[PDB]
Amino acid sequence: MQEHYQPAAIEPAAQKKWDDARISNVSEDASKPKYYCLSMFPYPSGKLHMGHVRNYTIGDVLSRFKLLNGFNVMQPMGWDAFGMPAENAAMKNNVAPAAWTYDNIEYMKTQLKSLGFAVDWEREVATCKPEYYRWEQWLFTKLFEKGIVYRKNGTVNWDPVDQTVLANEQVIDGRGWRSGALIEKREIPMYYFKITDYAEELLNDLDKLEHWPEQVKTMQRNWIGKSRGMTVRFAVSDDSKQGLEGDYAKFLQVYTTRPDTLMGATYVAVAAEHPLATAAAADKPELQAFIAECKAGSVAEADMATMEKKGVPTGRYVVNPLNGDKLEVWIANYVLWGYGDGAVMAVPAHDERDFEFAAKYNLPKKQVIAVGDNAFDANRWQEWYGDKENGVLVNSGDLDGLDFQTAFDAVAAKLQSQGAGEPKTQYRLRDWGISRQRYWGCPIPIVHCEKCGNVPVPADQLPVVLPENVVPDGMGSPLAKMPEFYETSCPCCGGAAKRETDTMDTFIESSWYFFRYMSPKFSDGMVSAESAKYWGAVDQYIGGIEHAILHLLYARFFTKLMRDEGLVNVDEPFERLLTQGMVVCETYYRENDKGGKDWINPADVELTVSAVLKGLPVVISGTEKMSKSKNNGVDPQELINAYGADTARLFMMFAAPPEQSLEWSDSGVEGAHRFLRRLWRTVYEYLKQGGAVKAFAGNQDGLSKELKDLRHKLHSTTAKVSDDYGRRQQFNTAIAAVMELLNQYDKTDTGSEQGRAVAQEVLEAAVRLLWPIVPHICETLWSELNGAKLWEAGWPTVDEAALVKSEI
Ligand SMILES: [Mg+2]
Ligand SMILES: [Zn+2]
Repeated sequence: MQEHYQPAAIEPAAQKKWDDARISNVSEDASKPKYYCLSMFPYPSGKLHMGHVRNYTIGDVLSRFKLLNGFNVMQPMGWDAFGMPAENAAMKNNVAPAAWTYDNIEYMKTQLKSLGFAVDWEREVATCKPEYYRWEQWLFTKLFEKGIVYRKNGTVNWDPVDQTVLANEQVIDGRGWRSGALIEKREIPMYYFKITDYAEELLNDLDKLEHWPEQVKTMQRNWIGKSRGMTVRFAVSDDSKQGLEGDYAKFLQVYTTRPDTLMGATYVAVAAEHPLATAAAADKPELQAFIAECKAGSVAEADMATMEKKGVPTGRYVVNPLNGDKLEVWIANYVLWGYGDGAVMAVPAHDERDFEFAAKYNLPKKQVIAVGDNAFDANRWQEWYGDKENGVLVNSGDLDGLDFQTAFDAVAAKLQSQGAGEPKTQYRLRDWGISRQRYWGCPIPIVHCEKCGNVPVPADQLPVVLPENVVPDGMGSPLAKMPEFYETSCPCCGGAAKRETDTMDTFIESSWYFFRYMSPKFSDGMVSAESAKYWGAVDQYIGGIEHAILHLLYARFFTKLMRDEGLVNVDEPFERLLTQGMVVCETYYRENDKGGKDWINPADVELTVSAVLKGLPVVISGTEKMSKSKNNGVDPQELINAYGADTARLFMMFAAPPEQSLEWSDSGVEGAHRFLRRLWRTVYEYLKQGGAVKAFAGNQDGLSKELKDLRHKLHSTTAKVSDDYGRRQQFNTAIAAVMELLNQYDKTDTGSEQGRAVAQEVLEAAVRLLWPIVPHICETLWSELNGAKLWEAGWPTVDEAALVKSEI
């Protein structure tokens, strides 16, 4: 054993030992309890970033911990390979997206290997290989013939200068983000998952996920947005019927979740596209401009609530079916066509959005709910105005004194008796649009035939292979310009036909990859029956916050679809969720000769407090998430090159709890490294003073007080570490506990025969308690202390007798 810790001299050997023993290559072995620990697989962008290293170290700790506790652990790794960055890199570097992607996979796989993650690499998948995406094409065709996938016209944002479609997040003030050209609203046929057929199941089955964070479930519930409400029809006044036809000339239909407040409605609001808006706008240019602006907006969903609410009166009136009030119709930008009837009633006194709308336009506010003796102020919103539980009806004639549910049913009865309304359930959930006008994604397995229509590709002819000899040029998406790809024959009649050229939303690949890991070479289905039955559901899922709502929702949807096809037996894919925190770092800049700032990467400055560009000073600025926005990313490879993998893993687990933001710290990295030196020196000094002995075990009566206190600390530490790994998932406090154990060890005389046995017991436990965090140095130190295989000695046991104190 060398005297000094040299991670370059031990980390390759340790990795080769694990690979040779194949501890991470797992099969469907019913002789051992399974554990499926899954970390969100990476986009092969070119090289790991610090977020990757944090995510997969957290996954590795949990995996290695459960391995030491006797579990058959599958910890798989793969590549979420489709998407825009490969296209972007192709347009910049004149290379093919596939070539760029596979070179990135090869480099990043090496980096992951160098960190010593206990990964079953025989289960590696790459979603851009046809051996993978053929199976989501297969699922598509099966759902398409059932109508769960369907074709329908939808509206997209066309950038005529870049010749491509943009999401609302890539549209700024109505113009494309990169071009600055005004976008054009185009209606084109696209494909959709009928996810709304599964809304009730996707909402109710959340109750099964006892170990999910409550706010993640809450966000799933809000996104599905089930409401139980009331359809209410407002007769159109005789003076307001010009230009209307059909049912729109008889009544205005709305949906409301507060029909108990129908006596307090003071006006109604319709979408820009509602026929009442069209008819009223016919001879009013101000309404035509307002309708045109609503149609031209590109507000993303995540920003819909923060959009300023605006309306225009129409001079058209409708009649409240309960009290006969004539109410004016307004056109408003927050009423969306397609959401229910595209029309709502407004009760400003008891709905805060209506309150602020009415207060802006000085529309009337009518109180119809009372909560105790609380004063109602028509000029100031109070939280109790919206209270649905403790309120009682007022100013409602026949309905006064009723609570929410009784007034709900009485209004239901009144309306139904008049033919003017009925109860109704609605969902905010929209169907899932999967068509993308992009090249580097999974082809959609549809052929368009003028005689046969939209025809699914037969299972025998899957995959529809995406050609990889393609370099996108930025003058439109390549597939629509490649007749050698889209020109084909109809699989139903043999006549001339054309393949669909749109590709699939890349969320599809990540909605089932965790099943594919169970049998990644299986050629007869998405996943083999034996492997799905054994592995079941993911026991632990570790990932980030970005896109989590949709990804979780989509993966739960796909599970229910795959279960209904007889491919899996679980209703839910993920039993536990750990969302890791972002990694943040300081930023640095120098001012421009053009009134702006040039952002400097931390690897290109030296800190004297103050900074200098590698030699004039730079400005040290604020701390924020590492990104290319302000060029403050720290390269994990330089951290590995300078200190080794264990230092990297230890710093990330020590610096903050996994869900907390982790602040980059040079001194913290160095502190992590010095601790590894300490751990190395402690074992080396123990073994230089007499060589290893048998670890103390059994009855400790007759041990000195100081050695009993060390064994108390020892088995108290083991209990704490076990609860931190297995229950709290708080690895930083577990590292500190082992540090406190080593401190007590340092202050304890262990030179006696019983002392050496306790010391051996202390060090044998500590190296095993830390093996999930820093396995290379711990594997190396364990073999100097004990001849058994560490993974067969297993997780350290708590000696409860070491914790019982001597009575008085
Ligand atoms: Mg349960
Ligand atoms: Zn045909």
